[PDB]
Amino acid sequence: PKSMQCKVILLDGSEYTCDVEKRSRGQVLFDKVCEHLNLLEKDYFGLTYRDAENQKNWLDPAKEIKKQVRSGAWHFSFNVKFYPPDPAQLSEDITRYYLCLQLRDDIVSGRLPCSFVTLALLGSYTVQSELGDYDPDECGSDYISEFRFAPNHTKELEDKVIELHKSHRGMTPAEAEMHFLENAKKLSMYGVDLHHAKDSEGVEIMLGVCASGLLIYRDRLRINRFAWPKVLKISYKRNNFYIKIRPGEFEQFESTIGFKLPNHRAAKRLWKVCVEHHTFFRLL
Ligand SMILES: CN(C)c1ccc(CNn2cnnc2)cc1
Repeated sequence: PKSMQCKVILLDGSEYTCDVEKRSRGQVLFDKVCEHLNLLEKDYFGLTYRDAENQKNWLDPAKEIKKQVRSGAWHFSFNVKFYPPDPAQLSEDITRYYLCLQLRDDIVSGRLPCSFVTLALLGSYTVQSELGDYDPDECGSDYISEFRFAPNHTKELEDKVIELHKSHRGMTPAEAEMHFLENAKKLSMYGVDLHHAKDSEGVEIMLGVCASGLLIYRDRLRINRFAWPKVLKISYKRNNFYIKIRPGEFEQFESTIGFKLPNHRAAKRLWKVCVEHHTFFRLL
């Protein structure tokens, strides 16, 4: 029984290595990673890989790993797939912990834009969780933390993290992680998966996929949003992605809205994430 070596980047940046049988479905690897992580609330998470065109793709747990990674390395990342809109309702602290690690990388990467004060507050909870109570011994007026907090670090931001960290004395890790999540969940790009597209006129937009629905980001002014209940069918054809919007009250006809994606693979990818997010949110 021939086995392939898998390397998984975990959310703390460490590498987990394991072997699966070469005809294994994605679920087999995912189960091994989740057992390694002592993660029970596995439904929110998934594995990604980097494809032939080097995009991020979700590893389909129901399909053979080899028919997905195809010519590529058996190298994966462990990620949040479905961002819980209310993380306080998760059953385990360890689930909230992994969601915090993902969100830290969402922030440092610039996928999750954040004001100065929110960056500092999120940072202060992370430090409280990781090091415990503020210690002046490990921080002079020139202190710079080992923690990555933001896409661009400043001395100002480091100072503000420390000032807020002082206020959290006696906060336990689970408590600080819950406060981190209570702030993060409110950010306008929380759990929003952004896809580059063009509208039916060739104008560059972004489509955002999230719990509440599909978002369009035309230009600063005019952000369209389609709550999942308003979406009856999602489809793709060639480089095009279509959503069938439910008929408004007293309207005779459903309405179809069309987008141009960079290529066929990008249209299929957007279709699949939309279908998955509609099902997820429908079972909330
Ligand atoms: C019906 N719900 C609760 C549901 C949703 C997604 C999955 C797949 N989970 N997974 C495995 N590998 N990546 C993601 C399982 C169940």
